[PDB]
Amino acid sequence: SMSRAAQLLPGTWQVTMTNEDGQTSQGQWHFQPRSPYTMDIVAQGTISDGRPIVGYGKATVKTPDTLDIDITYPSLGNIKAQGQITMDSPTQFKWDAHYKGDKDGDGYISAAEAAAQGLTGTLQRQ
Ligand SMILES: CC1=N/C(=C\c2cc(F)c(O)c(F)c2)C(=O)N1C
Ligand SMILES: [Ca+2]
Repeated sequence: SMSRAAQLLPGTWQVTMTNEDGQTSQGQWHFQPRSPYTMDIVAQGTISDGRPIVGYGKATVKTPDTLDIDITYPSLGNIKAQGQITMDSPTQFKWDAHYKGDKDGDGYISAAEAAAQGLTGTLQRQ
């Protein structure tokens, strides 16, 4: 069924990521249900350069195993990440996405900031 993956989400997940620059991150995603198919997300964590992660976004069912994710990170100059989480097990999801925007928060979009940058990761049920 289309909501089988969504039904697992409500609550807190441990999240680890890797970006295209070679950095890693650790933190949490918290899902708040808004319907059988949609969730609100808040995000916290730290990048391997020490920078804090603060974000909020939304999840929407796409297939029985996947959900579309859009997250904005105020702690990272309001960069926008868009991607999909794919169910791997009842307690694990895989993350594949890309982001762009004023990551360094200086108010100007540099070349590194102008195009999409890859983001991969894993979510583990806590
Ligand atoms: C661990 C974690 N990293 C997140 C985002 C994130 C991680 C990164 F390594 C980035 O370069 C970046 F632009 C965003 C997130 O929301 N969580 C929970
Ligand atoms: Ca910038």
